Amino acid sequence: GHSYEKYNNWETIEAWTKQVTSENPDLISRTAIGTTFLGNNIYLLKVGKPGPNKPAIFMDCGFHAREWISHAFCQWFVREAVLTYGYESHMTEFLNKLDFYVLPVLNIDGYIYTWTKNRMWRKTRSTNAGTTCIGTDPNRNFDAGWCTTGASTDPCDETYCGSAAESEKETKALADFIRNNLSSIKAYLTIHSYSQMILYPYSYDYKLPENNAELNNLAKAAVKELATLYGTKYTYGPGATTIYPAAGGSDDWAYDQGIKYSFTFELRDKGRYGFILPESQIQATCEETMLAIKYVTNYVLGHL
Ligand SMILES: N=C(N)NCCC[C@H](NS(N)(=O)=O)C(=O)O
Ligand SMILES: [Zn+2]
Ligand SMILES: [Zn+2]
Repeated sequence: GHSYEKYNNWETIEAWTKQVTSENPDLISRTAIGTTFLGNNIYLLKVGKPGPNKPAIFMDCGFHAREWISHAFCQWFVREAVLTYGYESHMTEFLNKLDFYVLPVLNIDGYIYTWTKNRMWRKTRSTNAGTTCIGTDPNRNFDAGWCTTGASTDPCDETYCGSAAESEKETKALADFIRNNLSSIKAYLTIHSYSQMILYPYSYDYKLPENNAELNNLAKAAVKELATLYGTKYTYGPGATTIYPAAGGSDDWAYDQGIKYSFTFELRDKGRYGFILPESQIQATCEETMLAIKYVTNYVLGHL
């Protein structure tokens, strides 16, 4: 049984992608953008009412296997779209005018592994030459100052960059999709945990994007909007100085493709529970996060 207020295993999320699509044909379609190392279909939901020449926002969750609140959030976003479409003015406008691509779990193989073997797994589950150590950090595997700062060359390490940029089937699949849809995708949102942040480029070097002032102001406003609900405090800014320098991330890569609004979200908490955020916090976390995501969406829609 699927529930939006619990963490759902992959079999359940997969079945949910099929069911939520079938139940909402005028709002949702489903495709597979590729397969994981283990051969699992990487599902993508396109959320929006059909219309001509629609811009798009792309959002993924579940890069990192143990960040279960991320996976829960993508599901919550779709929950909100289907529940409130027609009833609530902003969500209705968003879905009438834009498409949202929601990739509920990128690193499916790692997610399954966190359910079956090791709750604290981070990386993919692919093999590495010359060692029995498993996996690549998908957020160190993009062509963005690849494998320099904040990324490890050691396959046994948690920030292993991989054998080459896009070596992983999952990150190749994501990069291919974004490249193939570059003319329509106006914003890229990538959901992680924890530490309560809205981050924008750059992380791969200490340098700033040309629209730094715009991104800074937008992140600042989205943080303030998030805080209105429960008082949850987020920090914000360029990744390198706001969290740490780290190369090969998808946010920086997407920005360097020309996607001008590119954000990494770090959801709750600030370390009390860390990755093992209790299910009792799913609702509040997702509801406040919705406010920030909708704020960014409204900004994008209003500044085309
Ligand atoms: N480093 C880039 N490009 N963006 C920020 C990503 C932050 C993210 N933090 S986490 N979820 O603790 O692993 C990461 O290090 O990949
Ligand atoms: Zn993460
Ligand atoms: Zn709600």
